[PDB]
Amino acid sequence: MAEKPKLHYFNARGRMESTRWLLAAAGVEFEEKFIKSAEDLDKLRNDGYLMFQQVPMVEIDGMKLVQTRAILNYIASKYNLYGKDIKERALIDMYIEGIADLGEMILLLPVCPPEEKDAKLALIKEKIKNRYFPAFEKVLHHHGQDYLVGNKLSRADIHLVELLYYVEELDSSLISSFPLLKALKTRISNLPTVKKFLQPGSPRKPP
Amino acid sequence: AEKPKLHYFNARGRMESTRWLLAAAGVEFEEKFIKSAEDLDKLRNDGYLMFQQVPMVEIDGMKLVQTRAILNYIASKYNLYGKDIKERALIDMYIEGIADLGEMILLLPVCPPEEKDAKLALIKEKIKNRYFPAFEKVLHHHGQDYLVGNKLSRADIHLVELLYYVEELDSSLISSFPLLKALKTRISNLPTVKKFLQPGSPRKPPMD
Repeated sequence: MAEKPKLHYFNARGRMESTRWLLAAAGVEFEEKFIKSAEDLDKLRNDGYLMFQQVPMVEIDGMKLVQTRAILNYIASKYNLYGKDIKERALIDMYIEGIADLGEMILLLPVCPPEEKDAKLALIKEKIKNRYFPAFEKVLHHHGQDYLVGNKLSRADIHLVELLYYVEELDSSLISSFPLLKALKTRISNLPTVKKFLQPGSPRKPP
Repeated sequence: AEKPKLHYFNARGRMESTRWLLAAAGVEFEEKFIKSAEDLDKLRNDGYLMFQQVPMVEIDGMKLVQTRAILNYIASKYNLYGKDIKERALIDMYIEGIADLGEMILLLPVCPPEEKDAKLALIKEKIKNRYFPAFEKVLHHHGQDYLVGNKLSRADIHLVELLYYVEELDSSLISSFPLLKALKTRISNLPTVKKFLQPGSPRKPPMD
């Protein structure tokens, strides 16, 4: 049915991958429509499906949603992964915008000139070890629960675990002094819908 | 309920959209400005900053960092975030397009004093051929005075703030968009916004 969400993006991770993780974790089946030529982009534009002429775009519930955060916020709410009230959403939002800030740096490394790259990567790795991983370890340490917010699965656990996988590609030792994050990574990775999303053949896009 | 407390530099920066939103909602707030390294160090050493950065807003017993987290909370608390999940989708779509355009403008004075004319020209093209058409199209399709749900929402507030910023950047980009000009005057005459717009308000000055 026109009821499987359709994700429109290039055939890469890029700015669609966190949506791909969130839907998989919510157990939602979806289709992908890949931009592989200028004509794929022109057709979406001409059909009037791109509010600001840009992808990501997700067809969902009769809507043509653009802007990653709008897409993510809607999916999270629809599948009850956005906390139970305004205060839980503020915690989730705080946490995931920190994650998004870090992801944005990693995502913007290739734009750097060939020589800037390593110096900029080294600073990212330092922020992971000294700023971001301590902040999230502290959240889990302080309430003792198996999830970041509300004592249940939320998009914050899913976005964080996604980031732990990307950080592993940078330096597999960055998580080593953070046992609670390692346990979170394992716990979330073993959830049936996520485990299915992580074995080969599933959607999940490569680096 | 005490007044929210806004921790930032004494500048527009990444706190200004929060100032507009609170003022629009008729909410009184305090500001504590960072004017030295000592000010930042104290916030950090006190544990007030999750990721050691500002903006930070003390509100309802939380120490909220990340602009989007701050804005999302305030918008929901004062009924400026639409009436349901699909209205929030439209609002989110709109305001992230606004946020994208604002981020290019904010990141313009970090350009080398040479290739900034190129960046400024790309910005003006996107305003005229991409962003202003998109919002004019939205208003024309439904004819109503507000972006979403015939009701004031953060989307009207964030757009009109951007309209004022575009205007200081270039008086003319709005010329061929009358519904945007119309939205700007209407929102600007709401009592709370009208007050925020007069001199003496917490509205921070530009960066000339």
